[PDB]
Amino acid sequence: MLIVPYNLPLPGGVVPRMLITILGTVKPNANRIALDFQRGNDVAFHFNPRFNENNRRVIVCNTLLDNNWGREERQSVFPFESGKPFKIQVLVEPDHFKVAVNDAHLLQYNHRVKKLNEISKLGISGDIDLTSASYTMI
Ligand SMILES: CC(=O)N[C@H]1[C@H](O[C@H]2[C@@H](O)[C@@H](CO)O[C@@H](O[C@H]3[C@H](O)[C@@H](O)[C@H](O)O[C@@H]3CO)[C@@H]2O)O[C@H](CO)[C@@H](O)[C@@H]1O[C@@H]1O[C@H](CO)[C@H](O)[C@H](O)[C@H]1O
Ligand SMILES: [Cl-]
Repeated sequence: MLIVPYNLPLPGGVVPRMLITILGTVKPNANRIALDFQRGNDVAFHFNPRFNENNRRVIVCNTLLDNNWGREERQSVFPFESGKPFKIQVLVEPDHFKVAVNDAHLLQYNHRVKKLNEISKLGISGDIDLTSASYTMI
C-alpha cells in the first residue's frame, strides 16, 4: 500500500504516448479524490471526483495558474463507487489528457498548460487506499 498523499515524479514532464496507471480502492463514505498533474506550483490538470456536492456525484477538472483556478470542466458520468476498487488510466495525447476508468473511456481534458515537459509531478490525494501508481510509454 502507498501513503496518501502520494507524489509520483514524472521525469522530464509528460509527452504524448505516456500512460499513467493508478490502482486503488475508494474508502467507504469517501468525499473526494484528486489527481494533480503539477508544473511547479501550478496544476496543469486537476482531476477531482466529488462524491457529495449538493448530494450529487460529479467529476471536476480544472487548471491552477499562479494560484488561480480557471473555468471548471464538469462530467456527470461518475464511474467510481465508495468502497470499491478502481483503475484510472491517464494517456497523454497531443491535444489532451485522455482518462479511462476501469477500462472505459471517461473524459478528455485539452492542454491549457503548453509546456508538457515541465509537468513533472503527479500528486494523488483524497479518500482512497492507494495500491499502485506508475507510468509506461506506449
Ligand atoms: C477546499 C479544497 O477542497 N481545496 C483543495 C482544492 O479544491 C479546489 C479545486 O477542486 C477547484 C477546481 O476548480 O474547485 C474548488 O472549489 C470551487 C468550486 O468547484 C466552485 O463551485 C466554487 O464556486 O469555487 C470553489 C473554489 O474556487 C476547490 O476548492 O484542490 C486542491 C488540488 O487538489 C487541493 O490542494 C486543495 O486542498 C488543499 O491542499 C493543500 C495542500 O495542497 C492542503 O492539503 C490544504 O489543507 C487543502 O485544503
Ligand atoms: Cl505553459
